Amino acid sequence: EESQAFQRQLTALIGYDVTDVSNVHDDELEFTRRGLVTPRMAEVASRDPKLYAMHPWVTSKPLPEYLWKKIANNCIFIVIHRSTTSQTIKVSPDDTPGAILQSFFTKMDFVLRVCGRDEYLVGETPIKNFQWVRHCLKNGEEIHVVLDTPPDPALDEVRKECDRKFRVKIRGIDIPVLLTVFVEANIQHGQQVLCQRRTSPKPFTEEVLWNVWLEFSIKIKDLPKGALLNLQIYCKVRLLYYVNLLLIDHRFLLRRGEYVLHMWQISFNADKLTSATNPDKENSMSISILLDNYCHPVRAEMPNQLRKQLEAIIATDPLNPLTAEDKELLWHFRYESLKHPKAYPKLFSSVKWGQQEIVAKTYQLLARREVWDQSALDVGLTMQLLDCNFSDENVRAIAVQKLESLEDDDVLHYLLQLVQAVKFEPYHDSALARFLLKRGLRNKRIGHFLFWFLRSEIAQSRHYQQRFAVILEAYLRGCGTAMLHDFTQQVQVIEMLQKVTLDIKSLSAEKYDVSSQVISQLKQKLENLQNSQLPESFRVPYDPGLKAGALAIEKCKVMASKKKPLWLEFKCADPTALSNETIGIIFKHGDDLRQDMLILQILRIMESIWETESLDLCLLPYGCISTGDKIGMIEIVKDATTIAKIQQSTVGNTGAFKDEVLNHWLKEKSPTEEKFQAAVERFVYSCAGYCVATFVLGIGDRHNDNIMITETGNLFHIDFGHIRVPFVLTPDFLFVMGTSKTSPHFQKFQDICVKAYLALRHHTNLLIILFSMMLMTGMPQLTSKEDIEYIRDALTVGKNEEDAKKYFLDQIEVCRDKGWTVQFNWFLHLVL
Ligand SMILES: NS(=O)(=O)c1ccc(Nc2nccc(-c3cccc(C(=O)N4CCCCC4)c3)n2)cc1
Repeated sequence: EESQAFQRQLTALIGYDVTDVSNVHDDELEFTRRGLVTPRMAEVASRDPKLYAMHPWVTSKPLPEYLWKKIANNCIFIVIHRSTTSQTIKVSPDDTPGAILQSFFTKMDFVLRVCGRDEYLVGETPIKNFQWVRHCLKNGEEIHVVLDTPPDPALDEVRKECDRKFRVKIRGIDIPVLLTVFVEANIQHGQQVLCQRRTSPKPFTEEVLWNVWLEFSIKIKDLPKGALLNLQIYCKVRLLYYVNLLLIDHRFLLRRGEYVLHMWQISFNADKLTSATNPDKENSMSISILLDNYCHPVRAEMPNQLRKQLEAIIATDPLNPLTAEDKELLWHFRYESLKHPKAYPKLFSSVKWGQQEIVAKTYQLLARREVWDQSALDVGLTMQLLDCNFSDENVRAIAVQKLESLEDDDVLHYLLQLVQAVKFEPYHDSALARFLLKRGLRNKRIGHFLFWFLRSEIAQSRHYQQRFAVILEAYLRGCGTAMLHDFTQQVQVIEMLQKVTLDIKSLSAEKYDVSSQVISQLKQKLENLQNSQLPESFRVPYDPGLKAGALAIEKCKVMASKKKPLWLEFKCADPTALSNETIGIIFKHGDDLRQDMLILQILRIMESIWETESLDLCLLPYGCISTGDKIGMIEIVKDATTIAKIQQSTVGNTGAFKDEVLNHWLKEKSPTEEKFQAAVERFVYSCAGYCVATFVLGIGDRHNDNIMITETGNLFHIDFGHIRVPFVLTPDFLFVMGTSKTSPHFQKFQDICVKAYLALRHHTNLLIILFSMMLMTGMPQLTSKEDIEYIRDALTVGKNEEDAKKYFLDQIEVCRDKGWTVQFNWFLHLVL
């Protein structure tokens, strides 16, 4: 009974039971579980036991100019410790950890490990290329390391185990409880409706029947792999219910027989694409159908003017619509289009997918992919082939092929969007799902995040938990025994804190002030938790290098906000840690943290864009992971406060705002004038960073209670769930900058803003694809073409840089012209 016990262990880890068949009409999930064995085993056998155990976090990107500034000597200072003794050593930027190790004995079995972190500076890499080294250089910190024995790879031990038209009979529809109603049947492939048929409208009663065959113009031989039968109910004509059925199964068989499909009720989006059925069989709407159908499935140069029209089509942004003329030209000139990697999304949208001979021709075109294979990886371009507009296996596989060249550093930037893009896959087993599994199995940091990202979707997505649960098991069956124990300890702690979060929430109203009553109750529930249930220690989910110990209960509190988040603090479970600082984690219910995750990740990507142009915009995209429905954890950036709180420390709970208050607060919060000048510099940069980022994302218009600042001048926006001024640049921000006109700080700010804004515009398409993907996968509501179009207008598409500069400076002027108006209107709306 060891085998069942291990499965029982995996089930608690996943947050779902993969061995359950309650909501299946086929064996695709069992087939995927078997399908994923070999990809996992091939990777486990390939991984370096030593490098896997120490997981160096490295990049092959050049040191940015802004970071070379701190090395104007060509020397890097590393503090090598051993108990009370610690010696500073002079190192070259090109020096490898082994070279630093040898020269250490020259001055005075072992490996260098960061103080208070499961972070190792090891392998054939210049130290300047380790992330922690670059983290320290950016935040002027000393590079403190420890001399210790490497971890034992034995801990990572892996446990050994037909020419006729298509038709569908719509029998009827049934709901036990809930007007006119009708059914719409769609043959879909890439959100594209190849064929549509409707039934007659009828009164909406608990059981509505038709028994009418809906014959489609398309032949059974012409149905492409990944084609969906989309069944929708309409009740003003509003969509009310949907469900999908993959017409061709995982084994390439045409779907046959009677189907009783439990439908999703509407509350456009990735949830609308799911082939999963609503698991609630007692209350949901049902659709009964019958599938009868039987089957088993030297060029001429372009003229000067046509080539001009073709290139113009390829130059347009990703959300530019294709005319039938555009599609015809892209298709007729297939072979010329092939020489332009940027044409691939537009060219693949020109393929007549519901024609077997065209598909065959598309596959013919792909067989000779020298130009694609040789192209410089373009993540923006590659992500476009992994969205909702492409169901083709072969087209999606060529995009995955390009992601194979991404280094760990880059996989981490895109991991979240790549886990989400799995929602766009017609089948559970895919090249993308196999790529995600492989990379997670290859690297401990990717794997850690892959665990939490899948777990987040498994906990709350009825539409995708089944598929996502199968991928997580596949990752859990090869990560190793140490990681399996690691995850079990994080899961136990989060499970235990989620319950405490909910019970406290169930003791306090919306904004009804936090009293000693609920505070006593928190410290009581935490005491019972710690004494028995709380394990030894655990890795911090949004910071796997950090290890949290015992709860500092005396420091734990209930925050005064509508939602009642827990403020928790833990001792670092690592003796070698230089600081005597606790780990602060917020546990919250009430906000959809999935949206925040997506926003926070786009910010880290925006930081990476600015880095490739030697810019540091001082963003603070704090750790955040969604653990369930409206619940999750937030990294406490200690010694920070809300902009509204600074205003209320002087004038109280009034919209009556003052300008000098933030500047007063910063000077008052500074230990020396040197540090105060540094803080104004940090403010100018971080303000600019957030003004460009939030403007680009259409999340600029915000209430100051959702804008925070550190005692070190670092501004940072918070609470991104469920979201006039283009951005926040109020009189108090301007006063810190020396204006109330112009200023050397205000002019520096305008310059930083312009530089950052044009740096983002050089990655317009990448930003368009990440944004649309986010709107499609993160928002529970259905998305329109309008919502997606915002970012195109904000990125001043088809505009010169001088015009773009002119544009961003006008946005800065609107914030000056509006002053405190919008902030005051937010206070009247939200505070009252
Ligand atoms: N002095 S204080 O206002 O209690 C305070 C609050 C938070 C932090 N540190 C931090 N560092 C990163 C992200 C977030 C953060 C992000 C999103 C939401 C919240 C939040 O739930 N509150 C509600 C209560 C007031 C503030 C916002 C906090 N906080 C530091 C101090």
